[PDB]
Amino acid sequence: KQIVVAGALISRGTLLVAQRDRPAELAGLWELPGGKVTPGESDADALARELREELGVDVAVGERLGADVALNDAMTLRAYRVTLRSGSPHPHDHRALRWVGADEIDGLAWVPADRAWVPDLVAALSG
Ligand SMILES: Nc1ccn([C@@H]2O[C@H](COP(=O)(O)O)[C@@H](O)[C@H]2O)c(=O)n1
Repeated sequence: KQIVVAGALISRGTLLVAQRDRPAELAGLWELPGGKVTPGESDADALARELREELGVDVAVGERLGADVALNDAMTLRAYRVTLRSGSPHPHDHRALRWVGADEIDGLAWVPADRAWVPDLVAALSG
C-alpha cells in the first residue's frame, strides 16, 4: 500500500483542521492535512514536508493519533500528532483553516476517511 500521512496539530489547546478545495467530492469538507509518502521517505519526513508545503509551518512529528484508515485498494491513511516548531499556518492549498476545540470536532463536516478519528481527536483535546 501507498501510505498517506496526516497531521493532528494541537496548539494552545486547539486542533488545526483544514478545509479541502479539491476534488469536487471533497471540496468544502474538512481533514487533517498531509499527503502521500514518497519512496525512501520516512513517515516523519513526509508529513513534515507536506505541512511545510501546505501550511507554511515547521512541525515535529510525534506519536500516532488513532488507527490506520483503509482509503482504497491502493492506499492507507495514517495520522500522527504534530507540534509547532516555527511559523503560523495559512491555507496555501486548502479553502480554509480553523482551530477547533473538543466540542467542535464531531460537528465538523469531515471528509469520510478522516471522520474515523473523531473519537481519538476528542480524547486528545479532553482534559
Ligand atoms: N487527511 C487526509 C489527507 C488525504 N487524504 C487522501 O489522501 C490522498 C492524497 O492527499 P492529498 O490529496 O491531500 O495530496 C487523497 O486521495 C485524499 O483523498 C485523506 O483521505 N485524508
